[PDB]
Amino acid sequence: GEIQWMRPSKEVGYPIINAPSKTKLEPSAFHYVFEGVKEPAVLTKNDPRLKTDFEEAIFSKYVGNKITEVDEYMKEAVDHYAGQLMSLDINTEQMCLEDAMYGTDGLEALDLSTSAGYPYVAMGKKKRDILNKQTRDTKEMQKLLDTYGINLPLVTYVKDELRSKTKVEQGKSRLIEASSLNDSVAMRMAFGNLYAAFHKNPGVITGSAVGCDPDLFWSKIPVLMEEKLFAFDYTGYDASLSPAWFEALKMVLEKIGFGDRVDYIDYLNHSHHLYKNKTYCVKGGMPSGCSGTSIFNSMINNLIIRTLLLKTYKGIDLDHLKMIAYGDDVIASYPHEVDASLLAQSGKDYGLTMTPADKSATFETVTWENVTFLKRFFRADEKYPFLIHPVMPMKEIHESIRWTKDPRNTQDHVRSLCLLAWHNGEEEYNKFLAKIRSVPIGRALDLPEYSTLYDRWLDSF
Ligand SMILES: Nc1nc2c(ncn2[C@@H]2O[C@H](COP(=O)(O)OP(=O)(O)OP(=O)(O)O)[C@@H](O)[C@H]2O)c(=O)[nH]1
Repeated sequence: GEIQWMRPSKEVGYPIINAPSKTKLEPSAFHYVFEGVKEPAVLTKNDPRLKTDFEEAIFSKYVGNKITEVDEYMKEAVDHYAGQLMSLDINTEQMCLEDAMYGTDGLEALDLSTSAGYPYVAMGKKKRDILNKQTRDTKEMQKLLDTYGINLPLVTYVKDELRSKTKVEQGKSRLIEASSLNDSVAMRMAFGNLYAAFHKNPGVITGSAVGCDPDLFWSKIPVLMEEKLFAFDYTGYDASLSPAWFEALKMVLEKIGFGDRVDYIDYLNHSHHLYKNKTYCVKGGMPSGCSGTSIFNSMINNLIIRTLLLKTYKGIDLDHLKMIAYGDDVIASYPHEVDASLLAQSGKDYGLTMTPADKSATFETVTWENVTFLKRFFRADEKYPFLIHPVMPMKEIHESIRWTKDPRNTQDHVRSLCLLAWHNGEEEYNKFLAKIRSVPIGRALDLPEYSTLYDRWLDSF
């Protein structure tokens, strides 16, 4: 990805976008009961913690577009992946405005908490207005579409969340490139059924894990994988994507019946952005907050791994590449070992920066013992080994519980963490409950006991 030009939004007729300058994150009732070194991310240029320019930092993720055309390898990658997706009989039809708005099987209703985007964020109009669950009315939306059309600018916000001390000092704050409600609705009508097919089929056929339920999916993963596992992390995956990767994605879409709307992909690739008082244009880069960002990122990842394998190992049998991606995160396997380090070298030629899995210093062998997917490890249940526990490290849970945004969501926030925590074992879980109950707020929460979670889990398969 690369910014082509950035200039004052007033110069081109665009209103300044107001974005809070104060984090909504504050120490929680458990701030001193657990250990943690993370803090809220910088939201403005004036933050005293900054040790470098904020603007240069937030936009440095756009490292450039390393490649131009779609080469032979990418093309074969496209053919093979499109091939697998073909076996799903994905309904190529357009999704009706109603289902796209309020949901249907395989697709959840639009989230009312996320920004409505332009021009609404300038008008003031919000989502709770335009639509409402009960009536499942399209009228207002259906009207607003004709009123403002599509291909509307993306409102860029700094993501209010926790970041390491380094990310704070280097101004490495993540951005939320918000999609207009209109576009979000259009794209969901355009690809609605595709999204549903993926959500309903997480695995090695879609090579996607989007919409999955870790408590149940983790037991299926090991079986779907080939003998030898391999993985690696990406640095700035989204922002690093070059236009050619979007064209490759369009080729896949065309081959499975969505050629009549690949135009949408062009806006993800060549996009118009609004941030604060400035406006900018980006060539390449997957925007973080559009409808389908995850799924399209996962699809592109399926193309990238295939490509690197074809360019590094002529003769490789893709039919035996078993991989599952979630955006840039991925768990892959092959019957034979492969040099991740070498693959990373090839990745650099495609504009991708790949490094050892889980911040390792060097590329080492990936095992069922050290492999993670979505930050969770895989651990067979001590009593019934065929059931696999997705294990989120307690450190992550500790970092999170130490802060709050809304005291009203303390119950849900803590309950949610408990659903992640218990997989670490009964002992660890009770120590976690004990610390939570060591202060008034915790003692008042309705928290599930271990036995209850475990038995429920056992019965869920
Ligand atoms: N900008 C942005 N990225 C998001 C969001 N949600 C998930 N991501 C993903 O998070 C990535 C950014 O991660 P960072 O922590 O900044 O760093 P990194 O890319 O993992 O690279 P490292 O510095 O090596 O850890 C993007 O490339 C996306 O894949 C979001 O709301 N905004």
